[PDB]
Amino acid sequence: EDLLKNLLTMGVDIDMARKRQPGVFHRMITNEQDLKMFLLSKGASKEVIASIISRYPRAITRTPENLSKRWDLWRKIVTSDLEIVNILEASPESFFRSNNNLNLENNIKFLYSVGLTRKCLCRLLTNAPRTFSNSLDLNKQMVEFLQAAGLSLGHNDPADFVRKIIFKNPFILIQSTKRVKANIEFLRSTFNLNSEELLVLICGPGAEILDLSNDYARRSYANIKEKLFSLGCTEEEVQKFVLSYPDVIFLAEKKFNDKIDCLMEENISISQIIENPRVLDSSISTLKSRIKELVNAGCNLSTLNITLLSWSKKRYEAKLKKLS
DNA sequence: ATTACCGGGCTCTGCCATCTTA
DNA sequence: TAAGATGGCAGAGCCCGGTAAT
Repeated sequence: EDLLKNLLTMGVDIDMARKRQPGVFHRMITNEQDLKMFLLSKGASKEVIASIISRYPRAITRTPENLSKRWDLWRKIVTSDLEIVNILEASPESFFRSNNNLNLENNIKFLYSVGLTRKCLCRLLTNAPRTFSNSLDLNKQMVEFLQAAGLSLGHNDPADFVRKIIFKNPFILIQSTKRVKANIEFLRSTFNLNSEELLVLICGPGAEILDLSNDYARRSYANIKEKLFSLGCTEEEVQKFVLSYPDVIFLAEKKFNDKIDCLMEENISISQIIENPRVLDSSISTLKSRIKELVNAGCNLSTLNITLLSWSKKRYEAKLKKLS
């Protein structure tokens, strides 16, 4: 009865909430008052609280003890109340979609038992909070899968391959083993690729390739291949290009294409680009903005060393002064 | 004095489908 | 037998500067 009214004064988007979890609006008891007071107690703003509830209404069904207990468990990982408030604003659901504080505590123990430092748990929690709402068994599967994958290739100690990969790729525990498997086979298939090279790639520059959704890597690579082929790059040149800079796989087709075109329209050859792949780091705005500045001064661009297009503001802007 | 090489910083959902559970 | 709990999916970069090399 009082529910709909309280939510209103709280500032909640009631229509959106209703549509997200209608089941919660058919409960005869709810704790929206306790929740609001609880989150206020911990620093949250009035609008954040409304936003949280609007996106994950079931939040209002937790008790002060559950909330406080779960919070205190998050405080075993993150050092301050404010850090947790920010994570909850950014995704409420990782905190509130489970009321199983025992599982949570077991997750924490299991992760520690994998040999992860607190700083690494903190990095997980802050950037992939949903790791902590996974069931223990779910996090176990991924770790097991990774060990198995580690030794299925040539890794001298899998236990340490796991830590390297989890530190470099903090999102790995919230991907399915299906997705990750498929991205590893994509890499092994498309490139060479001996286990030793595949390890390095996977632990290092290619680490987040493992988090790409189904077929998105294959599709993105296909586009890179087409686009470079069309410009007179051989397949070997294309592979070498992508392995030297796997981040290029993350770009959307159009973004990669527009980036290439915007450079070559200034007479930068494809060869200049693929031999200095880091120029593709800059956004299109930054590239266009810098190109204008440089042509707008003496510069050729066809013969210039284009590495500067991806330098820091400070280093770029200094070289530009000198150039005039 | 200037560029290259290379790794690190920041990275934090919101939905639906399919079970459990009471 | 309806909610709650859980798994799983699409989504689609940019920037900085330490330190080696020249």
